[PDB]
Amino acid sequence: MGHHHHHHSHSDNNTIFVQGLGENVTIESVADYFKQIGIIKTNKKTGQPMINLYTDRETGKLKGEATVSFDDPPSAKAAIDWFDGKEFSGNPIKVSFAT
Repeated sequence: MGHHHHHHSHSDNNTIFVQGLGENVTIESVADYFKQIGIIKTNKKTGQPMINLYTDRETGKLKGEATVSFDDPPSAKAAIDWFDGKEFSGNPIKVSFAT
């Protein structure tokens, strides 16, 4: 690794890493907020949209982070550009790619 990188093109993947959602956050809360941008992936065995909520190790409460798998990478990227710096539930979220 170094200062200059060979893959100069930007890898827009279909899963995003969101921060600062709140201690009160659900899979379907993140899904129903991000749905306005595009279609989010969904596991049918659980019946929930593919979103992994980060829970804290010592406190056992929600950290306010989640990984949101969209069906399309342009939808994943658009959700970042749109929701980065916006309030999820009174909390200003910081949205990035899950990489």
